[PDB]
Amino acid sequence: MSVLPFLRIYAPLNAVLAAPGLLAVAALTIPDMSGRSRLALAALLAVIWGAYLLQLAATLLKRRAGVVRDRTPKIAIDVLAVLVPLAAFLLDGSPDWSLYCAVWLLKPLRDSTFFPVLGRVLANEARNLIGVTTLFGVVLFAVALAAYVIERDIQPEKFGSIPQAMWWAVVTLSTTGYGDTIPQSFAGRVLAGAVMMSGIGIFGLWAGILATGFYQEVRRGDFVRNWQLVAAVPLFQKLGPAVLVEIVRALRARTVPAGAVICRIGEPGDRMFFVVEGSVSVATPNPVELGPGAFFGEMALISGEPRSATVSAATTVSLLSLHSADFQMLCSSSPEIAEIFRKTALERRGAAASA
Amino acid sequence: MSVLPFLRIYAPLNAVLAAPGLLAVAALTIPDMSGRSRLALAALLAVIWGAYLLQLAATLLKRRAGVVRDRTPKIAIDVLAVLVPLAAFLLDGSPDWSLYCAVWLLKPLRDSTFFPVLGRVLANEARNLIGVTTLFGVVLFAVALAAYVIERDIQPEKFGSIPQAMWWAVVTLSTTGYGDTIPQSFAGRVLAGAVMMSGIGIFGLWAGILATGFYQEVRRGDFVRNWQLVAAVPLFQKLGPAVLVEIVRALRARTVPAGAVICRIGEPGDRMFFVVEGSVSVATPNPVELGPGAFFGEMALISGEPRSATVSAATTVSLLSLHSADFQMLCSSSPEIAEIFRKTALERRGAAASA
Amino acid sequence: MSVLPFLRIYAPLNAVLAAPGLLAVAALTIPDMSGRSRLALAALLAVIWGAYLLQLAATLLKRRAGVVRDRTPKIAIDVLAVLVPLAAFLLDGSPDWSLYCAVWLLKPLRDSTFFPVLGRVLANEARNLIGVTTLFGVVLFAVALAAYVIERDIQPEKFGSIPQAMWWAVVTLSTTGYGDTIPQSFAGRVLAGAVMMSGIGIFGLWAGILATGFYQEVRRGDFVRNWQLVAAVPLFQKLGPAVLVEIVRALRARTVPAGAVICRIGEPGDRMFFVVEGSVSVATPNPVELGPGAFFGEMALISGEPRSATVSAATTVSLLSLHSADFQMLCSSSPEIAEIFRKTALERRGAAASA
Amino acid sequence: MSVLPFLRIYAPLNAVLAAPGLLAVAALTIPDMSGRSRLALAALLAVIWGAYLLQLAATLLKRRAGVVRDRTPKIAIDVLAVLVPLAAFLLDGSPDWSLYCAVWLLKPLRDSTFFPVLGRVLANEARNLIGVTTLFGVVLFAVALAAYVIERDIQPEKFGSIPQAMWWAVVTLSTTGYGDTIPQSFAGRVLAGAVMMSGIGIFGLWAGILATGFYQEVRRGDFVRNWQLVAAVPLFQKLGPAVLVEIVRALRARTVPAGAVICRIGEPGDRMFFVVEGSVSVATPNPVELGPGAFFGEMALISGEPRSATVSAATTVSLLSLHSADFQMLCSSSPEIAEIFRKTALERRGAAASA
Ligand SMILES: [K+]
Ligand SMILES: [K+]
Repeated sequence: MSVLPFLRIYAPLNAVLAAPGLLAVAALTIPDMSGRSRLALAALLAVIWGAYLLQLAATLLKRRAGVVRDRTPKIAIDVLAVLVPLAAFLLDGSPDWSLYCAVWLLKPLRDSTFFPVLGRVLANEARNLIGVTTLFGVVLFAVALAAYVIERDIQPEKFGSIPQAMWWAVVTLSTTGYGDTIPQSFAGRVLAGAVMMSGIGIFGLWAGILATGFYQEVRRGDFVRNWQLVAAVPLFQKLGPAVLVEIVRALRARTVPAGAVICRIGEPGDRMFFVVEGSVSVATPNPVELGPGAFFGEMALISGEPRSATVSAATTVSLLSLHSADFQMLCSSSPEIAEIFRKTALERRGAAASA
Repeated sequence: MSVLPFLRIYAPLNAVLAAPGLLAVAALTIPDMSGRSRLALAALLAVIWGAYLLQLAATLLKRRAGVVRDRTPKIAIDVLAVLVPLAAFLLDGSPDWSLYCAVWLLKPLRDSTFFPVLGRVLANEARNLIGVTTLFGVVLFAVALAAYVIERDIQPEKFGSIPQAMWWAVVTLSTTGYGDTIPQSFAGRVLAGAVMMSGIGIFGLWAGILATGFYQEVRRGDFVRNWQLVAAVPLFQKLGPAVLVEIVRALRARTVPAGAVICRIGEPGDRMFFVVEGSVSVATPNPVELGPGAFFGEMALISGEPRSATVSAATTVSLLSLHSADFQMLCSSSPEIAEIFRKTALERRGAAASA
Repeated sequence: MSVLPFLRIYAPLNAVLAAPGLLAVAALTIPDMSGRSRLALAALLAVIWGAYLLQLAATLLKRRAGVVRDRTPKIAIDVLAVLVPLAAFLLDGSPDWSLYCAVWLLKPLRDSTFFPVLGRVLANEARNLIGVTTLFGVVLFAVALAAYVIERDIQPEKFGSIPQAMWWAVVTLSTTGYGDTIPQSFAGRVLAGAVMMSGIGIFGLWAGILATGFYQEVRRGDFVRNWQLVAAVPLFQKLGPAVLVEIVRALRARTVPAGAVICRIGEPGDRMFFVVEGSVSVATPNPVELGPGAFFGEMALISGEPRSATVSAATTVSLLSLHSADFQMLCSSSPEIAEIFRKTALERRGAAASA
Repeated sequence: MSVLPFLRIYAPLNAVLAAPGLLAVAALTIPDMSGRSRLALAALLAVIWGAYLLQLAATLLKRRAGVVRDRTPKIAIDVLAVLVPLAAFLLDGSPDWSLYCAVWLLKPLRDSTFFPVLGRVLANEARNLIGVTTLFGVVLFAVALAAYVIERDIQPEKFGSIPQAMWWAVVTLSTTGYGDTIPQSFAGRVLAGAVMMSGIGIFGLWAGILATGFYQEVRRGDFVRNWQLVAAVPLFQKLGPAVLVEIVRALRARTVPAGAVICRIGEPGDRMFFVVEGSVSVATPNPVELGPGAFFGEMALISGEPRSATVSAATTVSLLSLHSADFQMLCSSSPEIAEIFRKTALERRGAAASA
């Protein structure tokens, strides 16, 4: 609710082309298809093949910033990105070579920031997952077995064995209800009362495990990335030790691209920003283009008024952002700093129009 | 648990008539229907057409408070509210013109406060959504493909292709279990063990993303709306800087209409209110009708007793509300303020009966 | 994890008999049933009828504590508890009179504490529910309509109309997958990708609304009930103002019945209790039976050792309970109090064996 | 995200063999099976039978640490682990004796730490569960009955009775959608709009109850286990009373085995550890092998740089772990301690290479 995410977060074309490329598959997977578009898209693999391959050697030029780096992750796919299709071309003479389009599926995951964020936490809490995962199977066969006791007589063809019922168990447990094979008697139908009760409580916990400390990491992502952009601010030599931890939870940093809008004039003022790198377009008679290490919004927040200028992204600005309460928190936190922002709330009244 | 929401929050008839109006459709959508009610409700569109159209020009009289405003949202539908039916009337000579009742569906969303509250946060966290949304498709085709490996032999008609299985994937993943086409062999049935495990963990996170910071905004909605109604209180010149942030999290403001009940006598006392605008009906021999900027409940909360008066909404009062703990928090926070509320806990003992 | 809930929380037989009573119904609901047990359980209604009716007049003796009370809730069912069966007996001459066993279903809800706890919060946040509830219908017909566009041609019998598709919508949206009627074409199957994505995000929020502030009330239930049992403690004249709010979040009060066990000797010490009313059985050579207003566990918690005595519930004791951390929090909070609990950690070493 | 869990948390073979053992069952459960593997795995039961039985007497040698212990839980299964198969061998002459493989299912739960963690909390909050559990049945039959009103006429074979509809209720309520028997008329289809609305709100709460305070226990598990490993640190005589509670929430302790990696050189520095028992392999020219009661990472965290040494687990080290923010919190908390870690950030610059 408090950030301007822009400049094509889904940026690199190395990520983009997996999407159209994998859609190239399915037309091959269909009988009664004409040969025209059949191979027309077979070329398109050669495009992305050639394309990453065009990118590839530029990547293998790893003399860029070659001091200390760990690029086994980023490189691990680029290698097989072009090898597996190639060997797939020959040894699999039949068209099924295309079935090695399971390969590009990591290329999104190659430069997927937020995916290492995933795997980071699983190596702290999977202790729980396993204890639940076993317990999932505990309750699985504890319950899956109870049906073999019964309907083997009159449902051999469906419940004539154990894993036939283990199948129904997870489908009965995992919120699903396929609806191919269901009991007929009373007592087996009694038991389902506890099952959904169970699995919705189990995944009541288990899926809860994920977002539980995941959110900590994501709420932590807003700090580890953002104890940076702190000393750049010429004002933050005086902030107390315990002051920052209180604040940086809410502060997020994102970038705007050149030419974009930042805050349009007249809209209801509801946030202020901290600039640390780039330049803006403060729409005034004398445009007050503040460069790295600035801020704006106090004019509207102390007043509770609409915007005083159509600030637009003159350049690619690495931004921060902030709403009132947390700035009211700051204004409440120290009278030492509200002095200058009071002055700034008067300086920028004349300095917006003047130089 | 701590608020009196009244005075028709679902107030404007501009919102109301979409509901009965869209129910006008379906009778047209049915064969063997008599022409009587067929067109009788076709009039009802002309009503709401004429009705908003009656409202319309009053809205187009936007000389009301015409200083600085941003009404592209509110106006954007009112325009098409009457145009699309009109052009639909002619060019679509067949009755299908009624199928442009997809149009009024924004009219609720026109004056839907709490909907801009929705779209506000999606422009901060959709960074996550996309990284998950891709990852959803990662795990989709990563898994959806695994079945084409197998049942193409004996299920051409069901699993003779890829998207036929991508269909089963999300239905298998998204908690659903339609139950049209399911495997027959072992290994494909092995794989589903990880799928519900996955999708319930995925949406274990993904849907968790929404309420996660949504609640922050909603918990923030109780402040941005409510740093107002603060200076109006003649007592709050002394409240410390850090004091307010602690408090306003719990305080919500709502309005009661005239004639309604506020707190009935004899009921178990469990909350106190802050009045800031309007008037009440304090049921005493001399009704102590306190106007803008007052409060009541301390008589019962310090004592832990039932109500001392049937306070009823004499007028449309913009209210606040508060339970003990957070007032006990206040009584615990400063002895300076408990002095006067101690006195008030004696003044209103005589002043309730007297003038 | 920190409480001894005992003494039959599901206590009153006024609640108990709805369960066996409503099971009396179904045998009537079955053809080819013998008349023996048919009416044998028809008597059992007359039992519970007579039983509550036996209880009834004792309840109508409301001269007990008749000072100021609000018993429209508790009485509202007792009235109809016996009237509706009675009038049902005559005017419904056929056996269907039994179908007015929808009546007792409130009798559990009569003395269901934790149910007013439910309805309390819905009158603060249903503002959200409605805005979502409309939005549910927004997304309902926004999406439900999209299918009538398509399969009316080849699925008249299933998708020949709108509400026929509104049916499929919520079943498609609400996590269900019945599996009676599903599309055949591509584009309609494209759309479901957003639906489960939607409804799991919608109820990603909407059901989240409930537990969100519900938990606040339940976490608040541990205070409003428990600012009581505070002044009874002869030690708590010195606790700071801000000290209590920190503590009472964790403290829960429950009751143990006479004869029960409280803490068995030798088990790993992990909690301490505060007694405020009743008496115990501290298993020592001289049983140190401490009455109202006492505590125990510090002997094991400061030491981190097993139990020093088999404390058993000599009487019906209204208890409290506490784990270390929050007592370590207290020991960390003030050196003034750890003095006496240090002494108590030596007094009860000799005083447990001696008198 | 902040811990190195290693050394085979799923360690004891007493837990391991339930998994392969119970898979021994199903081949017996299948007709047209050859006798070869039929009994070949019947031996494998005799293995695990003999195996635990081999383990058994060693366990019955409970003279190890025989001072004060509570091993009714751990022993309770070991007894029946070998008895039930044995009596099952004889009295059940037919092969169905194998159906007493419901017995080993507790052996995982025998030494399942994190399972007593489960049952601990259910004895504090099941107050809620019951009030909801009744309420589940309230809403069950309140709604399940509504259908018998209607389709008994034209669906005797499906809705000719009450529990036939109670079946459809939970399946309709519990997110499932089996899809065997569904209404045909309008009004019964109207009602489902509230059902999924209900059950997703009900389990919106009910399953929420579990993770709610479960997480408290699990978040508490990181303290009760970890007020230990505190006094061992020779530096923590000066930490303030309120300081520790702030910290130990994040700190988790786990063990690494000998030979493993701890932090590899060159990787991005993102955490620091506290050693309290064992020894390491700090990869330097003079390996600075610090034994019980040490730490490392400050060199990278104050600098924000990659790793300064390939620390590898020389021995089985009981570890702690910590990220910056919470150490920045510590560096922010007291200047008294940053002095020595400043010095340590210079001592280990020379002392890493030197001795
Ligand atoms: K389902
Ligand atoms: K189904």
